Amino acid sequence: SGAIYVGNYRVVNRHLATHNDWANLVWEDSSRDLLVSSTTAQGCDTIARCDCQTGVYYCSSRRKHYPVSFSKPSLIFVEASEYYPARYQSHLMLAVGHSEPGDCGGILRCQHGVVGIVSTGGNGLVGFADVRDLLWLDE
Ligand SMILES: NC(=O)[C@H]1CCCN(C(=O)Cc2cc3c(cc2Br)OCO3)C1
Ligand SMILES: [Zn+2]
Repeated sequence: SGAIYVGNYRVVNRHLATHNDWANLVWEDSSRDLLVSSTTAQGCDTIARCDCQTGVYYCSSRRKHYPVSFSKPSLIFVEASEYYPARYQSHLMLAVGHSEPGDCGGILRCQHGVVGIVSTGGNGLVGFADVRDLLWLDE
């Protein structure tokens, strides 16, 4: 679990969005596993606007942060799960690192701010949904 709170927006994994997220929907994209909903309180986070490929993410299954080198946002095949059919997920960045079910929502940050959130995982792999292109989160 986990969310980014920026301005009057909350960014979550689309597959973990609550009834309240859908009732306050701003934007969602099943191909990116992202959903953004509106909030009344002002957020705590700031978003990176950069091309970093290294950073640090939070891994809830280890209660720890780990450094990572990750690929640029791209279209990557993701196997079927209870949440989605087998499909290509866009704007996904892969890295070598620990991940297990329950780790989605963990934040990836670089020196400039929040880069994205954990969205997928494999055997020694972790995938992050990028949010750096969503320029409207800031205004
Ligand atoms: N973005 C999606 O399509 C995700 C929907 C929820 C399911 N999903 C995953 O990847 C789950 C997952 C599977 C794992 C793992 C870590 C994670 Br996270 O390590 C070993 O096998 C895919
Ligand atoms: Zn950066």
